[PDB]
Amino acid sequence: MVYSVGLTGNIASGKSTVAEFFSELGINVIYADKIAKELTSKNTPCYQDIISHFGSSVVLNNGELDRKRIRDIIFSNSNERLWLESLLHPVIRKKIEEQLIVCTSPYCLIEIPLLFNKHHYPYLQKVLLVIAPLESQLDRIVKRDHCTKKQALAILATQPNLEQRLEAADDVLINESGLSELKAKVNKLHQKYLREAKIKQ
Ligand SMILES: Nc1ncnc2c1ncn2[C@@H]1O[C@H](COP(=O)(O)OP(=O)(O)OP(=O)(O)O)[C@@H](O)[C@H]1O
Repeated sequence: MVYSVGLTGNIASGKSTVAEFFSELGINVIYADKIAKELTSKNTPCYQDIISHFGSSVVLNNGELDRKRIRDIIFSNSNERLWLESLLHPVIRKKIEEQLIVCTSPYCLIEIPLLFNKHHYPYLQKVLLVIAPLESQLDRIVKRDHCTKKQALAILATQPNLEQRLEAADDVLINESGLSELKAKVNKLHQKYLREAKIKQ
């Protein structure tokens, strides 16, 4: 079916902005992470399973999931990242496939996690990995987390090793100047995706 490009990024790399730029070019962007929040709404099955599995600590008083706490758990505990990915993957897949059927752009962009299981995303034509320099990440994390540079630096020391994902990506968008250069690179990628979608079946 539809020519699809998976969008990934390391933390504070700018990938959301990248998605916005593709969107502005008329490209339908599917956000796996938004789907995930949707499908873990109050009293969905996944919501119940997450809470029963992790227990009451991940339930805020207003009954929504403690998504921050669940991230902390999941980034520190790989077995749990996998449990969670495997719980949600079936329902996420289905919601993605629906959106792919009614996709109106020449290709689709699908924002997926940095360490995505290809086997859950076998349908991708390309993988785009966005990355930003350490400095940039640090400046970004500090504005967003309001932490020391040393904490940001600690936050990043924990970041997953990229070298395997780098090798896997078909394109790597190095987000290392300003928004303006970022846009220009997205246009070049866009033109690349149009050309390949045009000539590949
Ligand atoms: N190259 C850049 N120069 C200046 N500002 C930028 C640049 N890239 C992104 N920004 C700004 O950084 C902010 C962070 O947005 P961003 O797209 O980083 O989210 P993100 O990296 O996808 O978040 P996450 O940490 O969940 O991956 C935005 O205000 C954006 O405009």
